[PDB]
Amino acid sequence: RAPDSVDYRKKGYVTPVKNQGQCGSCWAFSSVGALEGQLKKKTGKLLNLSPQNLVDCVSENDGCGGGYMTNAFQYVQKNRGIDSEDAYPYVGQEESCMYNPTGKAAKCRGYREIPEGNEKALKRAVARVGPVSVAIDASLTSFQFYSKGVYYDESCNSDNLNHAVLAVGYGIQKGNKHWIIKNSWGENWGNKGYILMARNKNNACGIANLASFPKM
Ligand SMILES: CC(C)C[C@H](NC(=O)c1ccc(-c2csc(N3CCN(C)CC3)n2)c(F)c1)C(=O)N1C[C@@H](N)[C@H]2OC[C@H](O)[C@H]21
Ligand SMILES: NC(=O)CN(CC(=O)O)CC(=O)O
Repeated sequence: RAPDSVDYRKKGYVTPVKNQGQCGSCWAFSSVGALEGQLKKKTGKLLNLSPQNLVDCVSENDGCGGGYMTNAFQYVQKNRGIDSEDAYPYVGQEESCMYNPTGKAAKCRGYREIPEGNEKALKRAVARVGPVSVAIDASLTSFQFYSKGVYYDESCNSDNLNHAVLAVGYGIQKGNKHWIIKNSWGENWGNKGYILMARNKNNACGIANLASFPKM
C-alpha cells in the first residue's frame, strides 16, 4: 500500500531553499531539485547542482525568460552531464554557456511525464521515485501571503500554469490532504521557503497538469 505520508526533507534528499532573484528561472530550480533527489538516491551524495548551467545552456528554453523542466532533463541527457553549483555558480542573469565536463556532478538517461490531471499517479511517483517537478498557478496574493496550514483558494486556475516548483512529499494535516512544495523564493517566503498545497481537491492550482521527473 502507498504510504499515507512521504517527506523527502526527513530522509536527506532535499538541498536548502534557494532564491531565483529577478530571473524567470523557476523551471531551472524545479529541474535541479528533481535531479538532486535522483542523484542522492542513486549515488548516496546530496549536492547542489547548477541552475545557471540550465539557464545558460538549454537552447529550447528562454533562459531568464522562462522554460520547461522536460527541456532541462533532455539537455542533461544530450549534453551527457550537468555541473555542480560550486563549479558553475548562480548569478541570476543569462550569460553564454560555460558548461565544463570537469565540473560534471550528475547525468540523466531520460524523463517521464505524470498523466495530465492524475493526482493518484503523482502520489505514486513521489512515493516510488522521489521529488517530482511540478507546475502551478502561483499568481494569487493568497499564495504570496502563505505562512502556515494547507493552502486552498477556490480562485486558483488549474488551466493557467505560471510557476515551476518541486513536490518533495505529501501527507495529511488535521484531515486536510496536502502536497509538500519547495519554492525558489528564499527561506523568508512562506514557511521557511515551503508551502503545503491542497491534495485531491479538484487538482487545486493545476499541481498534476505538468509534472515530470528525470531517470538516472
Ligand atoms: C513550467 C512552466 C509553467 C514554467 C514557465 N515557463 C514559461 O513560461 C516558458 C516561457 C518561455 C518558453 C520559451 C522557450 S523558447 C522561447 N523563446 C525562444 C525564442 N524567443 C524569440 C521567444 C521565446 N520561450 C518556455 F519554454 C516556457 C516559467 O519558466 N515561468 C513562468 C513565468 N511567469 C516566470 O515566473 C516563474 C518562472 O520563473 C517563469
Ligand atoms: N510510513 C512511513 O514511515 C512514512 N513516513 C515518511 C516517509 O517515509 O517519507 C512518515 C513519517 O515520517 O511520519
